[PDB]
Amino acid sequence: METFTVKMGADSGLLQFEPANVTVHPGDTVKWVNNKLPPHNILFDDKQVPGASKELADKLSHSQLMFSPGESYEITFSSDFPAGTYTYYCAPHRGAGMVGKITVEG
Amino acid sequence: METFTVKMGADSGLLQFEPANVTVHPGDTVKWVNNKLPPHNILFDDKQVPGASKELADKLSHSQLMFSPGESYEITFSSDFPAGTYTYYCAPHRGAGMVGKITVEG
Amino acid sequence: METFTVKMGADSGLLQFEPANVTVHPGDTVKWVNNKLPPHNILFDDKQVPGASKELADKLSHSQLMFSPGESYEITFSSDFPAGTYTYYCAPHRGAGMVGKITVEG
Amino acid sequence: METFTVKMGADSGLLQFEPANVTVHPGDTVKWVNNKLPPHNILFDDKQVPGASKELADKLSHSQLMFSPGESYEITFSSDFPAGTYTYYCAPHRGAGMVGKITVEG
Amino acid sequence: METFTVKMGADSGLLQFEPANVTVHPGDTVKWVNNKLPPHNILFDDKQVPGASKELADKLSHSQLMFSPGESYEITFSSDFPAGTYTYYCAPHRGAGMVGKITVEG
Amino acid sequence: METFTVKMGADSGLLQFEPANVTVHPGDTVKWVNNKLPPHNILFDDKQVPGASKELADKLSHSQLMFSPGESYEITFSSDFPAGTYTYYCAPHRGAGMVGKITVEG
Ligand SMILES: [Cu+2]
Ligand SMILES: [Cu+2]
Ligand SMILES: [Cu+2]
Ligand SMILES: [Cu+2]
Ligand SMILES: [Cu+2]
Ligand SMILES: [Cu+2]
Ligand SMILES: [Zn+2]
Ligand SMILES: [Zn+2]
Ligand SMILES: [Zn+2]
Ligand SMILES: [Zn+2]
Ligand SMILES: [Zn+2]
Ligand SMILES: [Zn+2]
Ligand SMILES: [Zn+2]
Ligand SMILES: [Zn+2]
Ligand SMILES: [Zn+2]
Ligand SMILES: [Zn+2]
Ligand SMILES: [Zn+2]
Ligand SMILES: [Zn+2]
Ligand SMILES: [Zn+2]
Ligand SMILES: [Zn+2]
Repeated sequence: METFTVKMGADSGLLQFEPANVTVHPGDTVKWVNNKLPPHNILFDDKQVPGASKELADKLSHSQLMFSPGESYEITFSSDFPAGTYTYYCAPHRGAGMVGKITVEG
Repeated sequence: METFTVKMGADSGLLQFEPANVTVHPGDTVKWVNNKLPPHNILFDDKQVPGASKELADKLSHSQLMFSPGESYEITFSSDFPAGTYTYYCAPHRGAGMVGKITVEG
Repeated sequence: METFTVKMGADSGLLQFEPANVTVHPGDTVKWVNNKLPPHNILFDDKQVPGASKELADKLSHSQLMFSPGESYEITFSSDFPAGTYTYYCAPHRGAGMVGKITVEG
Repeated sequence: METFTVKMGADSGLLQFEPANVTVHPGDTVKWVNNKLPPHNILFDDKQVPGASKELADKLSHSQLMFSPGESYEITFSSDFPAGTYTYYCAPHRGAGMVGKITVEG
Repeated sequence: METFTVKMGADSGLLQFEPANVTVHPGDTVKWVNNKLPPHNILFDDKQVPGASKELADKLSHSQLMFSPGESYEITFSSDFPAGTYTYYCAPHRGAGMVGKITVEG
Repeated sequence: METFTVKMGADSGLLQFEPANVTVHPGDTVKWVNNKLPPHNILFDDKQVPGASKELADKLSHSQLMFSPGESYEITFSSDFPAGTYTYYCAPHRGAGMVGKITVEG
């Protein structure tokens, strides 16, 4: 049972989540930490989560912008969460391809 | 049991939903398709749905922007949904009066 | 039992919630009325409401922009709402420190 | 010696200049009038005027936004102006292809 | 021969130039100093300066945004400047009525 | 005599002018080419060019946004341009420190 940290804005100054792709196990937690060039947010589309569930995509999205360095958000993927891929994106930096994918393994 | 299709942005290039007003029967589905001049989204204000239920207005809204041509979002109005009007709008094009109204009938 | 009115944007023209800090009881209602310099919205971060409950913060947030004068949003704090502080802000005027705080008491 | 009027935003509500293409004679004047869905402006890029003269493109642009209905801006093409095409666009509505072209003839 | 300082954003936090109205004499200088709630800029419309001269309105406009406190801009009104009123506005805060007027006396 | 190319947005995806700092001679040309993550523009503040000449800073600024890849703007620095440093920036990516500097030598 582990916590994976994802940086919001690469140290370099690149507009990415790093790491962009993470694989986690039921019981684990992804923690987003505000890093370079804020603001960022974390959105999952209706069609971009297991079973295309809007209820679930909405529950997980953190649409509110995160401004100061240090600001964070955790999603902990309990065994209620269906296995599969959770593709998310940052709204202000969608143009730049600020994208991420979480895979919940088996 | 049928699916009504609403275009986002008229073929003409006008910034409206087309058709803006639709009447539907319980069990039917409304499907928005991204047509002209993206991006669009679909918002239902708290006071704009039967019983002014924010819980329900929120469930239905798709506040995330739809950018690419062909993207779609469906609401299907099962027998849980109260009879009456559901009035909505596109945030980016609020200024242009890009508004719509679904009427759940009988 | 009562309804506390909160102006969005002060009479003077300052970008504030007025009154900013409010103490309510179980059974009471907070009503936000659109006043000066719209648009405004009312956002609760996940970490900013008792128990740090995102479910709660999301249910309470009115992220949709309120534009026309006199537009309103009420939250009525029943026995169900946990006692404690609910700290909110206005997205468009966050830079200006357009912030507020509701304290549910006993 | 005449004045051609160009509407900013078609009566239909379409985001174009109307008429988008105009031919004028030396000594004539083009007058833009703010019509539907303000705000608009008029920009001529450096490379979009005869001889790709930035000095001239800049003179002609009215980058400031026109907000209220009835606002207008005139260019009058005296004999100083080189013969040829002057292609322009509206910044806010670039995405919608709100573009126009004046042709100074003979 | 004097320099009139104008604050960009009132100490209170109000979105105004203070003083909003200034009367100056040929040879004097108005100095805008970035104060509260940046960014601000200073625009004069074509029609808003003596003789409706776009050449003059453009020369005087400081459209570029001013971000850090302390940033400034001077216009010194030599006797080439025609007497009369120079109405200007801040673009980001046009909605708020962030407006100013300089009168060049006799 | 030569043309110095400056990429707008680095190959890597960083929001930079590349090369940022450039030394040119009288007779030489600086060409900005639109590269990654558009749009960009090229702004010279009034205080940021030799003699603090606004006339000069404005003549040189390309405030209009460049959108499509390969779009370009050249400034060719003749005997007429005062020796010294011309410091520029990109409005949209100012937050990211998308800055540059041209030094005209002897
Ligand atoms: Cu981002
Ligand atoms: Cu739309
Ligand atoms: Cu506000
Ligand atoms: Cu327009
Ligand atoms: Cu301002
Ligand atoms: Cu840039
Ligand atoms: Zn694990
Ligand atoms: Zn969607
Ligand atoms: Zn039916
Ligand atoms: Zn509402
Ligand atoms: Zn009472
Ligand atoms: Zn009470
Ligand atoms: Zn948060
Ligand atoms: Zn003619
Ligand atoms: Zn250009
Ligand atoms: Zn004086
Ligand atoms: Zn004008
Ligand atoms: Zn050479
Ligand atoms: Zn050289
Ligand atoms: Zn300046």
